[PDB]
Amino acid sequence: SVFSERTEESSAVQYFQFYGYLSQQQNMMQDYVRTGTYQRAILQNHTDFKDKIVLDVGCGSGILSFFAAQAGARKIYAVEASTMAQHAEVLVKSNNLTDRIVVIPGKVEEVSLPEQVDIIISEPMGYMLFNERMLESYLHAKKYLKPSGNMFPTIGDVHLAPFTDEQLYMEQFTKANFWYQPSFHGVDLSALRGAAVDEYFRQPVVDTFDIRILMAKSVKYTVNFLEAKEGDLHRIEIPFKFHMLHSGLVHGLAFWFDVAFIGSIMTVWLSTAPTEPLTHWYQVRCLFQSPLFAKAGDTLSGTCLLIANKRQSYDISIVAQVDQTGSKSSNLLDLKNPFFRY
Amino acid sequence: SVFSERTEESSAVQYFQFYGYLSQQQNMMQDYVRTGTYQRAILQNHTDFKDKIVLDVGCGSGILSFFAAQAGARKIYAVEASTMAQHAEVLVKSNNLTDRIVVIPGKVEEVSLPEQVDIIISEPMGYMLFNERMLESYLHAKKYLKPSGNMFPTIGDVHLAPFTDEQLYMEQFTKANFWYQPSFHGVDLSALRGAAVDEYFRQPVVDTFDIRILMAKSVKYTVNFLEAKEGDLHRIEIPFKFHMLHSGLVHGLAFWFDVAFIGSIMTVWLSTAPTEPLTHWYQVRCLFQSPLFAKAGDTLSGTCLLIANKRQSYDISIVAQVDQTGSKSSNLLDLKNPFFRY
Ligand SMILES: N=C(N)NCCCCCN(CCCN)C[C@H]1O[C@@H](n2cnc3c(N)ncnc32)[C@H](O)[C@@H]1O
Ligand SMILES: N=C(N)NCCCCCN(CCCN)C[C@H]1O[C@@H](n2cnc3c(N)ncnc32)[C@H](O)[C@@H]1O
Repeated sequence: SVFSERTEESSAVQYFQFYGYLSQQQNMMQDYVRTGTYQRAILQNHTDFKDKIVLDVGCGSGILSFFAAQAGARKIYAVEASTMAQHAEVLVKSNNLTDRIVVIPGKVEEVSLPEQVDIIISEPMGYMLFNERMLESYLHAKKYLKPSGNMFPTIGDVHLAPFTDEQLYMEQFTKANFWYQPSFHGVDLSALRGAAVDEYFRQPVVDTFDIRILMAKSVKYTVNFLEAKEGDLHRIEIPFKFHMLHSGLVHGLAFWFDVAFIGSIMTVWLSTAPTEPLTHWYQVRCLFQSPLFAKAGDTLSGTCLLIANKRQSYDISIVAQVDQTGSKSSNLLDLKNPFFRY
Repeated sequence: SVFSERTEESSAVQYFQFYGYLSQQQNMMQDYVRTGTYQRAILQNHTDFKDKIVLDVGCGSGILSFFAAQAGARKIYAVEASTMAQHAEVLVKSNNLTDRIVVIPGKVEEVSLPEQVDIIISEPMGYMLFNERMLESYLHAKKYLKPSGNMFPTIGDVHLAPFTDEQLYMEQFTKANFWYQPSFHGVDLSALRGAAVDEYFRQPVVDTFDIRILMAKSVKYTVNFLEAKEGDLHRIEIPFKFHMLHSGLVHGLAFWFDVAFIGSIMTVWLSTAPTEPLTHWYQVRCLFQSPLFAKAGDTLSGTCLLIANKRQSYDISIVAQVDQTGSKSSNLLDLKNPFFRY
């Protein structure tokens, strides 16, 4: 299938084992901003669901399919590849919805549905939006979408902005500096210090922060899920030009995302911005191994390049320069091994 | 190989990726009790090393091989299957020991050594001693051991004791009772509550505790690494009869372990007992889903059965009874998915 061809079996097994736990479904359901905003998007756009056919891509416990049923959907196909599919079926029976929600075990790339659908719903967003490569399964599912069918969420906006955080930078350097020791119990570790620095600075930092660390207005990159094809997400090139509002050391770029559910009645936004209430996605920071000085009024420009790998994640390349001085930082990050600093 | 036949590829890939990070090698090296006790065991038994041939099974960064070199070993074969082997080779060159330490990339079950060795050194202990199934690779390596060669560690003792901890027990039902809601955003979750309770109680609890929670003197199960075969670890049956020193509710069994390095000059012990300073192994507790009342002077008897699985861990079965009342509890746990409560 398209899933098995893009994914190492090793990563798939670990991935679906992780989402098979009730504890993990619970952790996600308990994010009230997430769960409540999804419910509001669906119920306030009830005409997008009333008497319609729905596909729920990666239904987990089934929660979004239940929201679609509350809104009046005639039929909901709820596709789930983990062992969570069994638990979903139990809930569908106990809530007396066997006439309306049909659980289909397996990958959305591999199952068959009996008809085309009016609307696809999913929660495909990972850290930095793109982690887990679930957006590809979501877009793949458009093969089941009727012409003029909708998608919930409809669009996704990635936001980036430069930040200053000397304490964060020093924490990572202090950890890597372990490998500087010429006599760790009599052993010289120092030939590995560069490799250690590289490894620590490859880790995106998942945590929240005060907005005052941000040194310019964010730049926005938009993915339209109605129009994008799966293959568009193999290589994601995000150019940026920041106009610096404060003078200081730029220690890296901070990332967050918003999704919009563009319904017939209204548009509802789920935001993971640092100006908004906290979610279990937090925000994500990519540190530069050498920070860059910029004065207010300068321009920081470059590219964030995300390259999809077979471990259901991305190799990230970030190149940034201060245009007025030619000072450059080039960084590689490994989105599969984040540092959960919260 | 013997490794591939006993291990799902999915688990092996995750396992060796994890040990490929310098951060993880560092976390283990920074455990002073571990690193210092290994150094002391090797250096204070310098006659077991001076001019001898040594095999280091799963050398990681190479630290134990360097200790063998400090003690005078003539030749050390350092086997490592993760990408950490490359980092070890860099350290061997930078410490001018290429004439004495030979790094061999790969699994100890698949590589070739050019000669037999006098002594095998390793750190094969996981949570509850047996987690990760690395003891099997350690014993497998005895095919390279000269007759009357030594093993460092020489023996391993698993200790188990009944404990009382009402707050730990209650935390499981508090977490699972999330599912005992008739209208979580309009959805009746209650039919999954039993399954959630079962999942939480299947997790061994990795943390430490005050010794006052223990209700009887521990029972000891010993593996002699000079005599044991790999096959001995596929099924580990630990019978127990505890003579209760305190009255109360028994909520489960607590586990820890000791290893001894039995050298020609002295015996050195590395202990993870709750009476000793804390290590990164902590201790491990397996809860009973139904606790058992026992009075001081009663006998709590039964069996702990550890059954090796292909995810490099064990299925644990614990059956216990209070002999004076016939009250019974039977419990199943999955050592691959522990709860890190510290
Ligand atoms: N917090 C962080 N870090 N990230 C955010 C979590 C992102 C959503 C989690 N969950 C959403 C449940 C929403 N109700 C994804 C589910 O989608 C299933 N699934 C994944 N892929 C496929 C596929 N190709 N086919 C069929 N099912 C698939 C998984 O098994 C899993 O249950
Ligand atoms: N903290 C917690 N929780 N546990 C502690 C766990 C203790 C082990 C740490 N480390 C020892 C560090 C250096 N003394 C094990 C190494 O042995 C490698 N390795 C495993 N198996 C094999 C094999 N079959 N062949 C070849 N190499 C193998 C691993 O890649 C890993 O580097």
